[PDB]
Amino acid sequence: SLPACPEESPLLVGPMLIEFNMPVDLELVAKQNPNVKMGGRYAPRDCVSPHKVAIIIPFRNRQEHLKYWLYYLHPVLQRQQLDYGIYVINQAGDTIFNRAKLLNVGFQEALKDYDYTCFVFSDVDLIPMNDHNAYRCFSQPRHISVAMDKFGFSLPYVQYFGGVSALSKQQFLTINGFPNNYWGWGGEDDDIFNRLVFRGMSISRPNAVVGTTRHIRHSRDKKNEPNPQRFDRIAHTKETMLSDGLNSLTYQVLDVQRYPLYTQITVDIGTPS
Ligand SMILES: CC(=O)N[C@H]1[C@H](OC[C@H]2O[C@@H](O[C@H]3[C@H](O)[C@@H](O)[C@H](O)O[C@@H]3CO)[C@H](O)[C@@H](O[C@@H]3O[C@H](CO)[C@@H](O)[C@H](O)[C@H]3NC(C)=O)[C@H]2O)O[C@H](CO)[C@@H](O)[C@@H]1O
Ligand SMILES: O=c1ccn([C@@H]2O[C@H](COP(=O)(O)OP(=O)(O)O)[C@@H](O)[C@H]2O)c(=O)[nH]1
Ligand SMILES: [Mn+2]
Repeated sequence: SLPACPEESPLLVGPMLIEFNMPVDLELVAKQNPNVKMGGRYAPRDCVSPHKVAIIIPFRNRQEHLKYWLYYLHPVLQRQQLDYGIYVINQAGDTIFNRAKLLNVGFQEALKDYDYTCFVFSDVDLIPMNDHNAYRCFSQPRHISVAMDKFGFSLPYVQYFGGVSALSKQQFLTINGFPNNYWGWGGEDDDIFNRLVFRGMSISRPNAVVGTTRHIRHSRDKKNEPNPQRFDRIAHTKETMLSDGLNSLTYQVLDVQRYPLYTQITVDIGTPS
């Protein structure tokens, strides 16, 4: 009988220095994080966390960003005293990218590993600047990346729900997960915001200082061009969410790799139907 972890972690140091211009060596990060177990799993040795968190990263062709992510997050997530695992959902193939479908795959496959009850959905190029910005679930859906540098350290609009967010297992199931048919860039986070509002929820957020986040500057990805149907799509979420999401999801996992600091699920999610 380990006792419960304190409600807020005593380990946190607050604001942090973040930079992206040095090389990163994941063997060395592994050695700096000796307590992270194979597949990027950690829980505290001294107490039991109520936070059973799968962190889900949609991914293709961003290995350099991913090493920064893992270098910065792993120490922060342990200081937060979370029982967590990292999942990188790698889109097989070279056709148009589908962020939100990959996120659904992540939810469904992490559940096969462990009784996770919280899901964090994080883009791979967003790093929090303050470890008081909690990477776990709340009684309402949680928007985490609230004051990104690239939007002037505030929200680009008050209904913005992109970047990094957290939903409990019950919140995600309540909205039928995320939509599967936003192919290419834009709009799927707005649809997900729509979904939560249509199911009676509201967005919880840390303050702008605690929520300061850095984005790793990068040029445009090929095969994730702006989706021209995105404006039409987000205008119909209430109706389309009933039968587009978790209850219409299929995919084929091609490969699961347990690396020391993460599990990578390589997955064929198809093209538009
Ligand atoms: C529905 C949707 O697209 N939601 C996303 C939202 O989009 C807002 C806005 O983004 C603009 O691109 C920005 C981008 O968001 C920034 O991250 C980046 O730094 O710079 C880009 C350049 O400013 C789009 O240009 C804009 O699209 C335009 O929207 C108007 C109507 O509002 C249309 O009439 C016009 O046709 C359309 N133009 C083009 C060229 O496509 C619009 O998408 O941005 C957030 C934050 O990035 C995303 O998370 C949301 O998914
Ligand atoms: O080719 C791609 C496209 C996007 N992504 C992932 O999806 C997120 C969202 O895309 P992004 O905001 O970076 O697009 P952009 O800034 O170019 O408009 C990224 O942070 C990555 O986690 C990826 O891994 N490879
Ligand atoms: Mn980006």
